[PDB]
Amino acid sequence: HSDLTFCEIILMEMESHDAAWPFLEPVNPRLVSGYRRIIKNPMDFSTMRERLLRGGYTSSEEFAADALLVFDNCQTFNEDDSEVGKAGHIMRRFFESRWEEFY
Ligand SMILES: CCC(=O)c1c[nH]c(C(=O)OC)c1
Repeated sequence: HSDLTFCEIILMEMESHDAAWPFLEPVNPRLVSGYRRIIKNPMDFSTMRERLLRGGYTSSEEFAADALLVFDNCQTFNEDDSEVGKAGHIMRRFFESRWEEFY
């Protein structure tokens, strides 16, 4: 559980990141046309936060799966040169970097 301690570390670092603004809260399908249709399994940092505090992560691979899901959804719905897309690539590279330099 140096595992789940690190998950707390990297989640907090992601939550406080400059490019984290599109992923702090769940996407509002009422405000974003087509998101409900295109993204099957929505995921964000607050949802990951809620599950983490309540100990809902069996292990670190489950945590990583949700994090990558956030960035997979981002690249699926948003253009790479869009403001959200650009922020997503920064966050995705940040996660993979910090995650790997530990594991
Ligand atoms: C219309 C705004 C929009 O397309 C959008 C807002 N948030 C996202 C998103 O995918 O953030 C995760 C897309």
